Amino acid sequence: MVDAFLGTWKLVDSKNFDDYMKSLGVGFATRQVASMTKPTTIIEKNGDILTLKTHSTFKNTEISFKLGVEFDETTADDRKVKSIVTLDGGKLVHLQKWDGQETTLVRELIDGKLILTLTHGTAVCTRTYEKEA
Ligand SMILES: CC(C)Cc1ccc([C@@H](C)C(=O)O)cc1
Repeated sequence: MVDAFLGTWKLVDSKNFDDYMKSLGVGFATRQVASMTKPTTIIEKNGDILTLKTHSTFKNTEISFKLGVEFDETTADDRKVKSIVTLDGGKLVHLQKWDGQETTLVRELIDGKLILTLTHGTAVCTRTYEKEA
């Protein structure tokens, strides 16, 4: 159930993140900073409002949203996007759209770990998170 996403998650593995960021036009200097920290993601809920916080040395971000209701978002890399978060079976799907393109940030729980798959065209990144106690 949706509740299994709630809590505090720490990055423990990454594949293809530099490649995903390059695919979004993030410059090398910014990619180096973004890749050299293990971020923390906090997923919270109050009524039908979900909040996702990312804490890192690169940027702190916070978004709030209702499932299935489009919202304006300014991403960590300063893209102004049109976003929506949905639940597709066990997948919490964050879609970002801008300028005729899109990216998805998909979260799934596998063996108690939070797997974040970031897709932008042929660039696919896997970020693996573990729950903090
Ligand atoms: C283009 C990038 C900078 C957008 C971005 C993707 C993933 C994260 C968090 C979840 C992360 O896993 O580091 C933060 C920002």
